[PDB]
Amino acid sequence: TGGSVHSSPAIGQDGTIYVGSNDHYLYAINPNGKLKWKFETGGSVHSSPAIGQDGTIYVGSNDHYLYAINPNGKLKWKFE
Amino acid sequence: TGGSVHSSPAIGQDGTIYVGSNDHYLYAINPNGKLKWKFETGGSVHSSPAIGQDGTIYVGSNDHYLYAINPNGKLKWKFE
Amino acid sequence: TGGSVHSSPAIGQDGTIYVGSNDHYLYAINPNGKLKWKFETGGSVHSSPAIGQDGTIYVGSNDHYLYAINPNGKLKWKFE
Amino acid sequence: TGGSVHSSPAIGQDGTIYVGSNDHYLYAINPNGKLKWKFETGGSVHSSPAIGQDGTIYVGSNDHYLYAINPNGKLKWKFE
Ligand SMILES: [Cu+2]
Ligand SMILES: [Cu+2]
Ligand SMILES: [Cu+2]
Ligand SMILES: [Cu+2]
Ligand SMILES: [Cu+2]
Ligand SMILES: [Cu+2]
Ligand SMILES: [Cu+2]
Ligand SMILES: [Cu+2]
Repeated sequence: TGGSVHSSPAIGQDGTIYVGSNDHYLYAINPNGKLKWKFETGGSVHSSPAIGQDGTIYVGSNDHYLYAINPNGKLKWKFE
Repeated sequence: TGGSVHSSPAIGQDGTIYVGSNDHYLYAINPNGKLKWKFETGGSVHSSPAIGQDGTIYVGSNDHYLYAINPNGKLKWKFE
Repeated sequence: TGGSVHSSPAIGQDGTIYVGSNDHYLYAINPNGKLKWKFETGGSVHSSPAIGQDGTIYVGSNDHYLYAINPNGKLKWKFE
Repeated sequence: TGGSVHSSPAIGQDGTIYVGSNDHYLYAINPNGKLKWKFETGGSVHSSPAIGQDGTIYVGSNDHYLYAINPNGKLKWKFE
């Protein structure tokens, strides 16, 4: 990514790999190694993502928020 | 939250999202993004919560304790 | 414990909670909050434990080793 | 390993234990404590590995990449 990957990856049901980066983004990578999407938070994503029953991806950020991202990379909500 | 979310979220059986914050609290957030409760420890919650078979939430804190929280946010025990 | 709990807990099949501490120990805590045992490594246990199919607990340490502990707290092996 | 093990281990279906090290390698250790292989990245492996449905091991590195390693230790891809 653009910075250290301290975050630990999570794997979705279709094999998508989600991981944060110190570059501030949450990455969704296809199992073939090509980017599916990236979502920008306001600070390093050290937190490791979790996947809910409906596929929502949750991850914290050093920007103080817990993010809930939809599987298509669009923000569901953020909690401060 | 009030500080960086380094902690990695855990998801309960009803979809509740639990995560620590450097603001010293463990947060329980409803799947709609509204706060269910927060529990205050005495230091940053870098540790990532785990959920036991009965729903108890366990998480460490920089205050030296491992906390066991009930699903309703009331302390079960803390271990130093 | 004796220092910050940065490690993230793991839960065994009988509900035992395993977590590292910056005090250098891996802790096994009974679901009632009483200590089952502690195992001493040579440096902070920031790593979060994993539990194998036979119940062995694996965790890293800042002492450079990956530890394999038996469920009774006796060392199985360490790898440097 | 050659440096602190901050990474948290993952366990494969055959019991292999995967963990990163600040020495820059991802380690695959057999359940008997003998090395199965190690894979070198370009910086500390603080990230904790995840295992996909086909056994691929994914882990981040402070070198900015998310790595996808095959179960035999050969690189599948890396994503920057
Ligand atoms: Cu860098
Ligand atoms: Cu930044
Ligand atoms: Cu801040
Ligand atoms: Cu503080
Ligand atoms: Cu202290
Ligand atoms: Cu020390
Ligand atoms: Cu060292
Ligand atoms: Cu280095």
